[PDB]
Amino acid sequence: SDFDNITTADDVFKLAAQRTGLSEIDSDSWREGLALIVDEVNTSPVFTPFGRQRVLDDATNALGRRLQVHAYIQDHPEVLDAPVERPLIVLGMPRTGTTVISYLLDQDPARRSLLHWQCVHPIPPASTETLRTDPRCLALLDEQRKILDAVTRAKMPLPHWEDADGPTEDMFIHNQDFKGLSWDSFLPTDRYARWLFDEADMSSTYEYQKRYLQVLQSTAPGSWSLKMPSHSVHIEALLKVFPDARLIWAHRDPYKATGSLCNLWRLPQSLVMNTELLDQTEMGRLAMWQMRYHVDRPLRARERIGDERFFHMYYHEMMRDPMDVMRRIYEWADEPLTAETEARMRNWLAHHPQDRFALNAYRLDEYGLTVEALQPIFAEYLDTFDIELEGR
Ligand SMILES: CCCCCCCCCCCCCCCC(=O)O
Repeated sequence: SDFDNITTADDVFKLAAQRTGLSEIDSDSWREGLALIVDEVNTSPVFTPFGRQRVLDDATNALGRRLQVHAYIQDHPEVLDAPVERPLIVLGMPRTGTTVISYLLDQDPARRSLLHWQCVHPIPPASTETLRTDPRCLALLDEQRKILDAVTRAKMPLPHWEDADGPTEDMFIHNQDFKGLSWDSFLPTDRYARWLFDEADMSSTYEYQKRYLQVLQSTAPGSWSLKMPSHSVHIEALLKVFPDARLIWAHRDPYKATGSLCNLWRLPQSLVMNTELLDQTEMGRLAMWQMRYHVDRPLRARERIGDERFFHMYYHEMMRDPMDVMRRIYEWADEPLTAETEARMRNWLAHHPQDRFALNAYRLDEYGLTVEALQPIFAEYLDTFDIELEGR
């Protein structure tokens, strides 16, 4: 299992087949994206020798999951017959501060959420009663606690999980088809991101997500609650696969979210790249380019299908009164918010105080941006949605 002889996407495949002990796969869709990633980790000089191995190791594990899910479905065709109806899906720009709602929806026992451990070890699926106590989940929690090296180091802002097994993004299902925006944050250039947004056919990916969800439902049934910012970008393919999707559009100051995006990228850049070869001023234009797709893709879809197909969740409303937003979400989704559930939601908020709404200078200077430069990108967006800014 070494990345010395990994030159092509097929080599990555062999390793994944080696590790998982499986060799059959559902299609060829995974190859195009993985080939772009591999070509870059091999050729780009910005990568640390370690960084290269890290990216290839993650790709291998991701592809291995794809292999594991395919073997399972073949042995359990019936899972494909059970529908995934009216999934609750949160989309929009990244850095909108949606974390709270994901956890609150997870408090409803009739609703299912995608937990991070299910994006690491999906097969075999667990029962509802054990979604948070399954040994694979516990093991993940323990080796997470088993990396708390007090070696005078802070950490690495991403202990993905929170409490015992929490909601995660569909991004970690999607990257298994190598058509997910997360891979781009591990790449020095924007070739992969431009391919993804302007060329990649996203159908294979969303079709894969549905199968994935059908496998998790088979042992732990319920109505799905999903999230992933770039669902906004790929909203057309999403609708194709989940035509009945109840879309929750998450909003927040676009200027703030943009600078926050650029900042978010620093962590993966520092984990696998020689940061001195990077230009943070150039990261600003990429973030700007990416944000444009995050607002226009869904804006066009909304113009076509109607505002009523969406629920608008504002960051400022989520801070001042989340419980109010929940009741309105439930009314809108026309579903009863039981007292038991409302209590769990309140109990969660009590134990998880949220950062008060505050206004500070965004300052995209650090990334070569200005509100004046971003204004045209979000002009329509800010004009159609009443967003409370956190500027100056
Ligand atoms: C817009 C993000 C949608 C997916 C949400 C799960 C995490 C994906 C990556 C988060 C950063 C999104 C912005 C682009 C980052 C990149 O270029 O990789």
